[PDB]
Amino acid sequence: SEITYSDGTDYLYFTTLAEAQERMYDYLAQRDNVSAKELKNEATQKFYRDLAAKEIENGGYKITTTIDQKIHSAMQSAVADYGYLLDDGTGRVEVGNVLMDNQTGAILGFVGGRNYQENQNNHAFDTKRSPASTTKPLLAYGIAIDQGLMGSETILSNYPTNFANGNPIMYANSKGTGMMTLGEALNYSWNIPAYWTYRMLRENGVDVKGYMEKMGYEIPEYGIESLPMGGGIEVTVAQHTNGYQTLANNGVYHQKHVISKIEAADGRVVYEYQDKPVQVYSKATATIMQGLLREVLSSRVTTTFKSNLTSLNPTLANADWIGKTGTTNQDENMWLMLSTPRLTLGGWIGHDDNHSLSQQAGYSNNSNYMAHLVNAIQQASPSIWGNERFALDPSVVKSEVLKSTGQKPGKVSVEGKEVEVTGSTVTSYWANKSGAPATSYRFAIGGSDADYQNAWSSIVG
Ligand SMILES: [Cl-]
Ligand SMILES: [Cl-]
Repeated sequence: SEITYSDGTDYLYFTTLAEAQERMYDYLAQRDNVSAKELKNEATQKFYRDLAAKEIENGGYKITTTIDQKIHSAMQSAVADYGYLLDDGTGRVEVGNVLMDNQTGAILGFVGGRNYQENQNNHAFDTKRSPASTTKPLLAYGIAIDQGLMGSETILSNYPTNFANGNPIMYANSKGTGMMTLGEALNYSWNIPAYWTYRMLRENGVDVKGYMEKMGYEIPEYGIESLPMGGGIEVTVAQHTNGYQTLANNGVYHQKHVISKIEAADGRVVYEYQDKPVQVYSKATATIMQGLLREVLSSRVTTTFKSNLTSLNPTLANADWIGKTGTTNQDENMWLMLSTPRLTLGGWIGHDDNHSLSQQAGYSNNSNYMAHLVNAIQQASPSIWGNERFALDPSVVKSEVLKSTGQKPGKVSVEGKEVEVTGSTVTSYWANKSGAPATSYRFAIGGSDADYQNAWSSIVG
């Protein structure tokens, strides 16, 4: 009886064992005609779990995993040789990563932690943590866009503002600034605009959990004001990677999996992964979203990745990389999600007890560690990342708008009066029918009464 890697023959052992055990259980139960309401009985369960365990250690099944040998060993050397770059002064830094194919959900290789021998917790598949700002594309902007409430150069308020509970909304030490583009909101990861976006989605009662649940996310309370910043959410790196699989495969989710097939010795098929593809964001949204995340990495505001990788390997650095970082407040978790059109790679770092990493752990160390990781992968499989490009889908609507309001040039009721509105203008990619609408008084997403006049008697004379 033998577990096989994609072609041929440590956390990997356990993790596979366990999925495979689970499946055998479903098959046994069902080959025995064990009834709907019998399998609820605990005792029957324990007999079947134990029976599946046994069928597998002594019955000669051929278990086929999606895992790629060369890749997954390279991801282990890479964490053995370069794991120490994660160590930032706050003790041993733990780490989890998952590589995934964007067309299939197949998981090709992962890193369960620094060293299975010193610490057995699986951080790729079992440690579960808030994702912080990397929630914002899935949950706030890609939805707003996909629902026609925004396009790529719409404006958003980052003026100081408060939670329901009175407290002010921070970004590090900043109480906030002024108005700003989606781009700038994404690249810096400002929290206020994100707050305002999710607030808008509630105001229109959008079916936000219809989106999240279609990628397999489990969030218990959708009404959290910090949700888009990651309050009220917790995920493993593997589930979360599958959320970035969705944005990268033009919005078609494919469910994450490790096992493709289990065959008895004589070919009977005990179990087969059966693709269940689901169109979560329109193609227009996912592609306008690709364009945005291309600049989160190029602009290097919240990660140094494009720099460390250009130096490690200039030609891979020119593949079409997109993604997003996250930092939970207090700095206990750092995330980097990366994608090329072919692959997604999720990475988390943190401490098993939850204390603090250093300020730069996400920004510099995980960024450079991931650059090594992404190198070791390509160096082991030179074509795997691909040389393809993310492209706006033909169905994106290109609209014609003002750098300054994000809406079409037009005239405004400037609180009793009138101005024809101008300055130079910029392309906006929209995922609706029709485009930007004509400018208006409340042009920006979110914003208080006070500030729409701070901003309008300014974005004038
Ligand atoms: Cl670049
Ligand atoms: Cl840099």
